[PDB]
Amino acid sequence: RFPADFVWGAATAAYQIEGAVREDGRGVSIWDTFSHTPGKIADGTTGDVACDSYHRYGEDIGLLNALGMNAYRFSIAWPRIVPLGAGPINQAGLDHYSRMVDALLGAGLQPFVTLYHWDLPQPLEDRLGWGSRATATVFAEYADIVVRQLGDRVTHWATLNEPWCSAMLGYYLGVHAPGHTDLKRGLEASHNLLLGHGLAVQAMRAAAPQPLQIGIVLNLTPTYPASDSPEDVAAARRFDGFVNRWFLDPLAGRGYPQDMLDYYGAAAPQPEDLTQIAAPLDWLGVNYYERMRAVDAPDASLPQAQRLDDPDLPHTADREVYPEGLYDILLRLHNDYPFRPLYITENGCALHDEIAEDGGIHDGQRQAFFEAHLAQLQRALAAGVPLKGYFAWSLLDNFEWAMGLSMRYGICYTNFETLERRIKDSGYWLRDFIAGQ
Ligand SMILES: OC[C@H]1CNC[C@@H](O)[C@@H]1O
Ligand code: NA
Repeated sequence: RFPADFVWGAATAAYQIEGAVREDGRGVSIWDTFSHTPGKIADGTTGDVACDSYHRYGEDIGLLNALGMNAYRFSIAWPRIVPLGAGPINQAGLDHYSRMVDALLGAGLQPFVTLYHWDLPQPLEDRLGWGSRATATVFAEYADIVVRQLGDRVTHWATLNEPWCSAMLGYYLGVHAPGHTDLKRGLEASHNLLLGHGLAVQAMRAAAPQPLQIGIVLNLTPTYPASDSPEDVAAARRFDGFVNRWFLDPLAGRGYPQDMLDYYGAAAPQPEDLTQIAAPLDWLGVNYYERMRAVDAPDASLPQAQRLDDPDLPHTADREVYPEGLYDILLRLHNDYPFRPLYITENGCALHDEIAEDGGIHDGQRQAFFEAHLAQLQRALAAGVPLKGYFAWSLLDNFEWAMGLSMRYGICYTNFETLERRIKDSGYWLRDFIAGQ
């Protein structure tokens, strides 16, 4: 059993589900630009329509209610709120989210709002985006405006989702928007994301009409050397630094990890910033999908660490399944780092889901995925980890970034042609598991 007041939710992000990309004054985001660039998305799709949740968030609410959830993690689209990124507000964007928040509260669903889930306004990108310190400042101003208007009703806020992705996939590996490919630009982006976050936490506390519970959401990948050789151990530490400690340590008031500063060398970004980054948080969100079993790869791009596949583990449509990594990473946070309480702000999986002849979606491996990770959460809780909720990624099938509409993570199936949603078997399992609490 979980605590009686445990938060039980599902998660989405605005660009992945909303559609209506030009409606009601919305500006252009980097993902509008990126998905409309030939060859950036695997299947030729965009977020232009997606799940049409701009218009259909009522149906999404109906799903959450049918699942017996008590919370919904979703993001606010910065391009709807300040269409030019730096500039005037768009009250019609704020009013949309206001109505949505009221609909959620009316349904008994607590909103866990993400300010930034990757949809940087394009005019900011045109001035270097996360490569520019001014972007941090104006992110903080956006955070101020949203909290002034919604913070009477929404207490739980996350500044960023997965700054590692925004910086390293967006500016270093080039697979996410805006599609840059330079290490130094990636690392500069990571700094300005973190500064942005810190400036926003301060801004939000000053703007808020009541005390808030502010967090950040990080993807964390527990890393394990494939052997105990100095080479493989070092590769594990480098990957662990590249993904996890690079963000955890400055958030914790510890500066950037020195081993990584040494390794990155001249690519590393340029005390006062560090203080701001460490603005005290009320909680930390963990997004957990996979481990990294690392071998040294001296000829690879930094961090010169490659995955050693294990064919004996299960795999989904896109990842290796390793539930025990969730326990490991939570125990580490609890014992080694100062953030508390913690929320699992995402966990879930992608499969080749189809509507069967009976009308159901028989996604047994996703059911087994939830059951296995929830069992690891019970262990973590038994160890004293201060965990206060769990959000399944995703409420519904959606626009999965560079993989487009083709990679389905929902607990609900989305027919992208009709926009009809249907609960999958794993969604019914969650329903009935949550009810039994
Ligand atoms: O790839 C699965 C998910 C990982 N976390 C961020 C989400 O936007 C994404 O869909
Ligand atoms: Na498989």
